[PDB]
Amino acid sequence: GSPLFHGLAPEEVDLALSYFQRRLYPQGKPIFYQGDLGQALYLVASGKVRLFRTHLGGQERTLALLGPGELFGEMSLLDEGERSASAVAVEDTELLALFREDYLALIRRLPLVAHNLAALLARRLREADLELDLLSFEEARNRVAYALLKLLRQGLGPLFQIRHHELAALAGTSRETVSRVLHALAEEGVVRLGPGTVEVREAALLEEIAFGLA
Amino acid sequence: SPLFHGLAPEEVDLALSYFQRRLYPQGKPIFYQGDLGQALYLVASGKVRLFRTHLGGQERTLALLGPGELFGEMSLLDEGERSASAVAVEDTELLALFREDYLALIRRLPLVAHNLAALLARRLREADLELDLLSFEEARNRVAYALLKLLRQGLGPLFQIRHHELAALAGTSRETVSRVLHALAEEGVVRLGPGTVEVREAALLEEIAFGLA
Ligand SMILES: Nc1ncnc2c1ncn2[C@@H]1O[C@@H]2COP(=O)(O)O[C@H]2[C@H]1O
Ligand SMILES: Nc1ncnc2c1ncn2[C@@H]1O[C@@H]2COP(=O)(O)O[C@H]2[C@H]1O
Ligand SMILES: [Mg+2]
Repeated sequence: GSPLFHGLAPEEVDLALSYFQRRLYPQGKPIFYQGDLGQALYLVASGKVRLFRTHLGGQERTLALLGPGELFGEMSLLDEGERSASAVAVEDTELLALFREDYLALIRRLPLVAHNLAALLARRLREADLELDLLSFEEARNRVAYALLKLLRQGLGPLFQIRHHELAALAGTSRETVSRVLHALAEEGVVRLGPGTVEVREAALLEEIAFGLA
Repeated sequence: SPLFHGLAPEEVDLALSYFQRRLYPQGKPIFYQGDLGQALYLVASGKVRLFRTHLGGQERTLALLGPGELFGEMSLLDEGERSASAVAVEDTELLALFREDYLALIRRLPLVAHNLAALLARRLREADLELDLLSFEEARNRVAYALLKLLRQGLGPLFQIRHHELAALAGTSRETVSRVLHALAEEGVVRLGPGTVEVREAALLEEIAFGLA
């Protein structure tokens, strides 16, 4: 069941599908490219589609693998801007295409289709905010160790009155990952934790961990 | 207001009747990040600052919005949290559209829902452009970190090293490394030659390696 059709009665789904046109793309055929003039969105009826952007001397960053029921190409449909990504068939693929003029007449009968596009884009923007904030545990570990190292280097230590959040601000990670890292560092016997305190036990081992050789 | 793009003048009037006026004197919070929002807003008068909390308790400012501009559409659409905080920076008048009234409105003026999808489409374009940049930014930290490790393993400050060697060390591609190295060189952090990378500014390099500079 396509999210584009969420909320619609069975008859209304049938109604909506009647505005679409069938388009076929064999394995490995480009559907469209980033920067192309676009006048339609696509539902995947069968097969598999890959979306990707190109940058950095022609390198590709994959954004999505889409199977049956999934939607793409709605941005050029909506704003008449160029395609924001390339789309290639990775299997023999059947696409149901909805052109801009047919879309305009459809939402006049079923506004919930326009709203469903809005919601999908909202879902995607949320996934994008997450990708901004994301970092591997391993690198988080180095960065948190380095932050602790920085406190060691003020010449007092090795016991610190410090909240996980102040350490997170120091390291540039979230409070949650700082706690995750500190619990792993305590399990390794590198630090000892208490109510509002972090005590470094193994400073040399910590310094090793900060610089990623441990 | 672009939310009403394409509407006849009497349709704009009809659309505006679904909104509700809310007043916010200067410095008053309109909503916080994490709130379960039930409405989107238009600025009728005044000025709103949108800002997001980015790890540690700090706030990146997203925009300053004046008359005619729209915000708070996310929670309206998906019923999830506000992804930013909004505060009045002047005495402000807002037109608010609650979810049940939004649903009734687009049933009557479908172009409004279209105009909203179109706007989110513009923001997603901007976001992809930013995410292209994130790949490179993360690469720049990881490349710095790789060189930093060579420096701390005793080597340097001049390294005999090929780009592909660095790429293996940093978990990136050769092309990206070449680009990262060119930027660090313009930043004065390293100096390059045939098969060589020289660290000029070890402390700066260290900061870059941990995502601090
Ligand atoms: N960040 C993203 N995540 C998932 N899909 C996207 C993203 N950005 C663009 N797309 C899709 O890729 C399509 C490429 O062409 P369009 O811009 O017409 O519409 C685009 C969206 O359907
Ligand atoms: N990156 C961004 N750029 C511009 N505006 C944004 C950005 N992120 C969030 N917003 C706006 O800030 C609002 C805060 O509440 P919502 O998430 O409901 O809807 C959000 C958008 O209107
Ligand atoms: Mg009402």
